[PDB]
Amino acid sequence: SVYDAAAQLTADVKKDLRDSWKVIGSDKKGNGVALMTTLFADNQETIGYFKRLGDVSQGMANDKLRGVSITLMYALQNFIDQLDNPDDLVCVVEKFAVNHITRKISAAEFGKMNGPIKKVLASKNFGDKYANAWAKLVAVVQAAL
Amino acid sequence: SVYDAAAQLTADVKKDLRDSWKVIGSDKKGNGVALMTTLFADNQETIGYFKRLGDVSQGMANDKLRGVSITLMYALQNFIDQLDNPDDLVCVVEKFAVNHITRKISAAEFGKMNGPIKKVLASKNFGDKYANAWAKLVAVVQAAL
Ligand code: HEM
Ligand code: HEM
Repeated sequence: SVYDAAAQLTADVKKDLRDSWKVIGSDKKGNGVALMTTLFADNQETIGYFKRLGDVSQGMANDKLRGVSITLMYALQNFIDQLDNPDDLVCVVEKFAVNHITRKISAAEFGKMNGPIKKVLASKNFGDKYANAWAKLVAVVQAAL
Repeated sequence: SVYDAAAQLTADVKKDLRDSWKVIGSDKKGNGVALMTTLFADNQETIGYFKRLGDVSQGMANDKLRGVSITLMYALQNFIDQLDNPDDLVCVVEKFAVNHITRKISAAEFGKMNGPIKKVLASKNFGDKYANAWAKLVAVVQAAL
């Protein structure tokens, strides 16, 4: 359940989440777009869910893609800020799950973002330790899908 | 049209938005719920759009309501952060408009949030000058609806 998943966010996991976000969240536009372009490059199959965005290969030049990219980063910002209170984290995660469920995005599909996060993290000198911390956070959302 | 509305966001207006947000945005859960509950108190009809939240009368205690309220505040956080780059503000605004358009929320309906904002700002001692600044921000989103 989503409540058991949130419980997996131990003290050190939270610290690693915050330490890496401090760097990653510094450039929401740049890193957000990097996240999305990497998702589409490594998982071409997911592009079909983003028809509304148009030519996703345009990257930063695509206004709609940039809109979603920036907004996605503020969702991660939201999760990080809620790490202190599990009750606030869960209600925020559930709200986000709802919008994805409507788009028929499954937990397995949603988890595909772990690859991109791992890559952007590594580009900034954050290794497996951090990628795993982030996978734990994503898992909380997966538990709600 | 959206770009034209963004043009109303002058140097002084942006300055008031940023200064008032420094306080209002410091307690997203508290001020977010204050906004939603006020909207529902002054415009009871708007509740028809939020059937999914269940018993909104529980206010802060309602997890679904709390979830939407906190998330609402990060949308505003997003807008505030994009004030200095019209191209980014616009793409982010249009993204957020899309979701409301889908729910059949007209520009007139959207403008009802202006009252709650004015009251919330006033509770923190930010008068008409600031309320007016915020009305202009909301007007940018209305331009996209
Ligand atoms: C941890 C990773 C993810 C986060 C935090 C996230 C966050 C977001 C946010 C905040 C939005 C914008 C608001 C909205 O329209 O609901 C959004 C939209 C969307 N997301 Fe995600 N998402 C994630 C992963 C994914 C994945 C892996 C897929 C699909 C394989 C997906 C599919 C969608 C779709 C289809 C949209 C609609 C885009 C549009 O047309 O505007 N998301 N996501
Ligand atoms: C300052 C103005 C407002 C902002 C910044 C805002 C922001 C948001 C955000 C960020 C969400 C969550 C993401 C999503 O699901 O789209 C949302 C959802 C929603 N908004 Fe607003 N909103 C505003 C005004 C309004 C008004 C006045 C109405 C209607 C009278 C409205 C109706 C809705 C509805 C029905 C939802 C879906 C809630 C749910 O079931 O999760 N919004 N809004």
